[PDB]
Amino acid sequence: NYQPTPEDRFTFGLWTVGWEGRDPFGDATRRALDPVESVRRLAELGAHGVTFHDDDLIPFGSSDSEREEHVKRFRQALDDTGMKVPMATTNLFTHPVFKDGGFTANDRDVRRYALRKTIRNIDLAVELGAETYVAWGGREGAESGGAKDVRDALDRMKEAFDLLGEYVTSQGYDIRFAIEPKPNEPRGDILLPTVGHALAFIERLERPELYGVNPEVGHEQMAGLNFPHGIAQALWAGKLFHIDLNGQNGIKYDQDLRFGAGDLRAAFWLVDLLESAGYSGPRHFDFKPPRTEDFDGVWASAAGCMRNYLILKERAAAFRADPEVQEALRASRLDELARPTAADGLQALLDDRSAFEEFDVDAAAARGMAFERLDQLAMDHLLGARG
Amino acid sequence: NYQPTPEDRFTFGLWTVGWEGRDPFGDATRRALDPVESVRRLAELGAHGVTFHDDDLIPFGSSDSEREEHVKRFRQALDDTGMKVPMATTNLFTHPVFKDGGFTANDRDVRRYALRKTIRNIDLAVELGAETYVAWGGREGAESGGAKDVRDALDRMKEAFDLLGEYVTSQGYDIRFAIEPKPNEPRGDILLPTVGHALAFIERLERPELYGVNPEVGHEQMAGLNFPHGIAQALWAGKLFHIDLNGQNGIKYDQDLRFGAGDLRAAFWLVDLLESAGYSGPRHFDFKPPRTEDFDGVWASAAGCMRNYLILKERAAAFRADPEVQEALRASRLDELARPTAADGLQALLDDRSAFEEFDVDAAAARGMAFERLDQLAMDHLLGARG
Amino acid sequence: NYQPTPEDRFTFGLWTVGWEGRDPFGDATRRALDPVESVRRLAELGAHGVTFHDDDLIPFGSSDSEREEHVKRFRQALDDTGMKVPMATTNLFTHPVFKDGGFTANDRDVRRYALRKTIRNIDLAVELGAETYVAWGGREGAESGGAKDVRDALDRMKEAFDLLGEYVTSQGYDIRFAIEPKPNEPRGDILLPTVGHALAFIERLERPELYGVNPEVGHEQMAGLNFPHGIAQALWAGKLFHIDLNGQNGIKYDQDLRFGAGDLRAAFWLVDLLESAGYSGPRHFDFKPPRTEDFDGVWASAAGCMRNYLILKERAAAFRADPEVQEALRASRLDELARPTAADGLQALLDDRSAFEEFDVDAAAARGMAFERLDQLAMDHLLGAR
Amino acid sequence: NYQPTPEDRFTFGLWTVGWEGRDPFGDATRRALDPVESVRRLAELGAHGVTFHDDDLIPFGSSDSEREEHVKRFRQALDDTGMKVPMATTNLFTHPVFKDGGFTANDRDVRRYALRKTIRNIDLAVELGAETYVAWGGREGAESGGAKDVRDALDRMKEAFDLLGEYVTSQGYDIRFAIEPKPNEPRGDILLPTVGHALAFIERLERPELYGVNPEVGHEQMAGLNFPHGIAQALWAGKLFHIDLNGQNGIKYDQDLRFGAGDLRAAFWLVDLLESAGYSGPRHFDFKPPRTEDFDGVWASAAGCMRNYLILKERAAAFRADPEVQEALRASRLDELARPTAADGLQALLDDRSAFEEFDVDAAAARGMAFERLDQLAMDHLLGAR
Ligand SMILES: C[C@H](O)C[C@](C)(O)CO
Ligand SMILES: C[C@H](O)C[C@](C)(O)CO
Ligand SMILES: C[C@H](O)C[C@](C)(O)CO
Ligand SMILES: C[C@H](O)C[C@](C)(O)CO
Ligand SMILES: [Mg+2]
Ligand SMILES: [Mg+2]
Ligand SMILES: [Mg+2]
Ligand SMILES: [Mg+2]
Ligand SMILES: [Mn+2]
Ligand SMILES: [Mn+2]
Ligand SMILES: [Mn+2]
Ligand SMILES: [Mn+2]
Repeated sequence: NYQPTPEDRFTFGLWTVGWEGRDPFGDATRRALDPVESVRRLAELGAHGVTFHDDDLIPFGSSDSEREEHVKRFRQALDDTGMKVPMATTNLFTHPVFKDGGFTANDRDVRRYALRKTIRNIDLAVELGAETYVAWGGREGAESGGAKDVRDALDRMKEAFDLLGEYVTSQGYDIRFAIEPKPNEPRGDILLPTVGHALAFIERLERPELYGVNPEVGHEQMAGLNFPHGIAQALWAGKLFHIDLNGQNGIKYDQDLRFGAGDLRAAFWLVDLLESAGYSGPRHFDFKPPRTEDFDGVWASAAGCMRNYLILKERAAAFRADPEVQEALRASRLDELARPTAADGLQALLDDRSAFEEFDVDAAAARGMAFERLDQLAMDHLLGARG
Repeated sequence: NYQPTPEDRFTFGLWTVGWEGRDPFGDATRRALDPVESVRRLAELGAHGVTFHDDDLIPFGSSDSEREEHVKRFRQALDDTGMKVPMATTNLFTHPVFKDGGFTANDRDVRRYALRKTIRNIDLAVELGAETYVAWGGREGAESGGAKDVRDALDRMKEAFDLLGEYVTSQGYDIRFAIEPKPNEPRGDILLPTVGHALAFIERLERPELYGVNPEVGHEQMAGLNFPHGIAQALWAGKLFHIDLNGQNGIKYDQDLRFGAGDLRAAFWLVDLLESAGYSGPRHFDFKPPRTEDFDGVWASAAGCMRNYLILKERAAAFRADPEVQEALRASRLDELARPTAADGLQALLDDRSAFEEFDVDAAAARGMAFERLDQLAMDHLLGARG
Repeated sequence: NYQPTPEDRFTFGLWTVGWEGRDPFGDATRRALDPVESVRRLAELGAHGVTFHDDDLIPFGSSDSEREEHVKRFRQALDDTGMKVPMATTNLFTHPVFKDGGFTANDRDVRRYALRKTIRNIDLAVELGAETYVAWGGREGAESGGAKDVRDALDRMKEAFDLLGEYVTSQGYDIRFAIEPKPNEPRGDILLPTVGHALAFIERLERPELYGVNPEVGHEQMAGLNFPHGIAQALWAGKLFHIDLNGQNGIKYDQDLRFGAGDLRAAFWLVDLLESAGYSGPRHFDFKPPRTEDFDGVWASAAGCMRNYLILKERAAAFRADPEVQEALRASRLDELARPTAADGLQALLDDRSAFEEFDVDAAAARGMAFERLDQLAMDHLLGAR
Repeated sequence: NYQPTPEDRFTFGLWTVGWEGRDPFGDATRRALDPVESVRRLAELGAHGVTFHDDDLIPFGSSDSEREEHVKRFRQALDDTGMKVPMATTNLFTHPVFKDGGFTANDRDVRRYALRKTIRNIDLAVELGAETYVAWGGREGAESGGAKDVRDALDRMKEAFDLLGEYVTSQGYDIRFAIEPKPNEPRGDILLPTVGHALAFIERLERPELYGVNPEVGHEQMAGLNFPHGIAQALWAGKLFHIDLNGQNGIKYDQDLRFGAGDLRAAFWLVDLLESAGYSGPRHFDFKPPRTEDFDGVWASAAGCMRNYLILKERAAAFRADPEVQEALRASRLDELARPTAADGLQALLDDRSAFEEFDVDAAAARGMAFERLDQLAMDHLLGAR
């Protein structure tokens, strides 16, 4: 079964199911979708809401009159279907003015325009009920070493995020920001390329509590990193404000496959961690239905995102509730991992002969970890051989 | 010429030139070196000092009597040659007791022993004059998802670093810690896999000012990331306490080539940034002379590390001092990148019609960045076609 | 129940369950195993046989008398258990003499010794019944550009494989060779780094029919490549002589995880292709039980390799037999892919206005491929969610 | 001064300096260039010639009258400047009809159209004097495992290349084909992903001598492979028909940086190998001036490609001519690598006690290779630091 409903909090970008299929080497294979169509179709499939870039909802350069009608129609569709808009973002990467960045463009006039375009869309985002405002600095970075002084560009990035935090708190809005890391593409190398670099950058903003991360499965996998481990560090920091779900087959161009495709075992341990941690934000998909597909295949792929989340939710829950797994976690000492190392304190540790002078290093080294039996019980659960 | 002298602050790990050549698939190809030999040979080549793991200087399991003689001989060599010991570290990865980690081992008795082994070596490090104490958590991580709860392991890592900061401040030592990230190898995935993840982890320690990073060229390149950009963010954070220099050819096993080998253009922009920022710490090489070499080739490779740093220092300096490069940096707007975006403040930006309502996005987009001519002047300087 | 039996032809290298857990950053975590114990324990788990490098079965530098004892004990355990030895290989990578290669070492004396050590073990391999003799040139390659002139090295490599073909045919043996590609590690770059470059090199040997490939999951994945695609080109060339199963998580050091770990979807498409094509060789695991494990963990990981192959075999067979999948395969034109483009010939195609002058490119471009529905049926089958 | 002249045989694709800067995340940043302007500007920089896909020179869907005008203007600019057209290719990847491939599309009608569109441009390529016709199967492959049965697809791919060989021989043309490998992008996995798998596939064509490879720096590097090693195996097979020069920084999207950017040491070892082996084909750049640039930046990046090749040519020739390097090459036994292992034959090697029974493995293992000194001489030559 695995039938989604709005309570599962699945959301999708308008640009996701609306991707026309223009790639590096090829023209569009589908016509543009009206956002009304996307909202209604996604609600029929069991989604909870949608998200948008400014330019997905209001064509760039629209008159105020055109802007009003575009927003009216979108809000009309949301109201007719019950869909929500939990997150919004700004396109600071499609227009050629952003070819060397928005907030870190070397041209100061471009950096000022990037912030004005962002602030205008924050007002709309709050009007539509969004709780999170994402920034993906896809054009911040370089192809060559002389072109961007990174410490200057970090100073300009912090300037822009601190001005946006001044604007949201000056207006009394509750919305918070989430930076979405990516390590490369479309620039040779992008600034804040991973969850760890964005977590560290936030600690240098004037009010760090206003900013978190929106990690994307494929973008951490573009650097060969373990996405569940990155999401564990973002949870430990208290900064998982939103998350973007898709698939990726290793280290290559950003594929944005539907969720569950790409690294299926990493998607299992991701859903295991989100549900064990009680993550209560949107389960947001940032995926591209491949350009081989027509519109029926667009909707099939969006459906598959949700389906695979629900299947993996079932299996991770069954693994953690299985008493033989809980016995194997004890044999692997996962319960000792969760106990403090030295709640007795420093002096007690220094005085504890069991910790050094009388520690039998050979007996401790002979103890197996029993990790392989634990992981085969995990595999059995993912494949439904256990329940 | 490019002849190093002690004032260039080049240092080497005892384990570097002392690597016997045992790899995943092969036996040692060289005999072990006595540390005395390594100190004297490196001083003949122009080094400033050496660094050590506890177990490189004192064989594991040594009696106190053996320990005293090993340290006496080492200090004797340092005193005879003028070499210094700026950094030390603990081996928490070779002995089988550390097969599931030191500070984050699931066995709590192992975590306590890891801290006792570390503290004993901090005392020796300070006796020998070290200013930085590095921790490379090579065994912290996992090969499978059930084996390590990452938020529990981060809690145990923070516990251990905060106990070590209690010990150093309780003893009145000036030494500071530097975490050396690596994304994988020998574990499937290692915790704090990049400079950004370690920078973010330090902000959650009780006294973040006691801890920085020791980034290694090849380990950021193992994740496909831009090492100069990572070092720029560590400088911007005020956390470049030490740095490890080597070469790596892309995304593969840790090669530890001599510095300048692997990605030569990244080593040029690395030395450009270290010298432009005024980095005043050790230029430390963590490299393995390939196992094809005999001892003559060990010393040739160590010499090459220093030589290549000095050549690239020359070329980066010449690039930045060349007036045609300085004119090209202006044509590329590197000087506008260094000016605040909106020192006038938020309200002035919102009221500035030149930033949105009257911004000519098409004229700004038509302006070329002139990056390719700048980067070809950089290439000409690296290859000595310009001066 | 997914219980393996010898009929499933699962085999293991002595070096896999016998890995003592020494890595470049750490000492052994397990004692060495007697090959007789490995043979008995693997037979109890359902395996079909074992494979070996010469130096796994006979310690390097053994006397002839010691050699005969080691072999006699091993053959007695094979006989007692019914286990077979389908494949053998030479260790041309542990001993420091091979630090710059065996067959491509720059020292000519070392190239000659590498061939002598291999021919000695081919004799033993045939005495133990092996059908395939693998070569893994893990020390063939370089860390630096001037160290190895690759055209010269490939001449040397072809000379070595041609001599070995001369030896096996001179002796009347039926054994055939299989080259196992790896892109890097332990050398910076290894020669013949993928199944493609090994297949291309075999076509330049004097008798290409004596040589195939032994592709390993993890090694193609270390170059980011699609392992099922490379095994499809090996099968298409008629060169899949043997296969080496394990798991790897992307582009990094060679992990040698148990089969089914690492890229689980690629493991499912590999088993689908092996059973659809009727591959009849050994299903050989080249894996390392992680060094975190004790001996009970070693046998659990070995059991896991076989269990995972049998689960994935069930799931791929259910996918291909499901009528709704067969309908989706037609909807995606997988049956048109299998029809010749132009059996009518060149002139007929040139004269066919339907292929150019009157071809409606827009109508054909509007046709969806329906690959996502197909793939979600495959995911539902893999996860038992139909 | 490193000033290129037409004698250096540097060529550029019309699509390289003419790239308008549209990427998957962004709109064009430059206007389209008239191919006549490109030919005149490249000749002013010292280039030898240009190359083209059919749809670069003639807009897709042009009338015969428009086609003849586009070609006539182009030929007049070639004539005025002295520029040549050594190579041409077909675009079987932009138009949405090719979304699942050209020669391996699951739709048979699309496979037939792909061959018609290619044969039409082979005619034009020969009229413009091309010697090599490249195929880049950038849409041949898949995102998912059930979408493409790779054995079937390779049968289709062989059928297409055999028909094209039939056409060129039927017409008496001297033009030869070169397959350009790429591992991924725009498809999840592309068939024939490296020089190895393209060389292996050509051996299964009906007349392998008509086909070689056109390896591209960046594409092998997208699989982490050593580009000079792959070009050495292409030369060893006698199949380096053409080469495509650019730069790439590791395993990521295809960057197509100017030549000399990306992996500069591998660029030096590539130029060393091309000039040592006497490669005599075009030195063709397949690069994109980054979209940050205006038209002056486009011509600076094109000039840079040629400048970098000429600097690296100087440096590699100085390395190989330096007596101290030649001495270091001997110290590392590069001259023994070039001597046959066993010209004496199999029986002589079996009877040679120096190769086994009396070989002193420890003495030989103690011999350093001296590769680091060698490599530091190469670095000092590359950087002009001797
Ligand atoms: C929100 C962000 O802009 C969405 C993109 C474009 O898909 C980047 O992942
Ligand atoms: C200091 C650290 O332990 C040194 C290693 C082992 O080379 C890791 O890079
Ligand atoms: C047969 C080959 O030697 C086995 C290894 C050592 O595992 C490499 O794959
Ligand atoms: C000839 C080939 O089509 C050129 C491309 C498009 O740049 C791919 O490398
Ligand atoms: Mg995203
Ligand atoms: Mg290091
Ligand atoms: Mg193997
Ligand atoms: Mg190309
Ligand atoms: Mn993405
Ligand atoms: Mn390293
Ligand atoms: Mn392997
Ligand atoms: Mn390319």
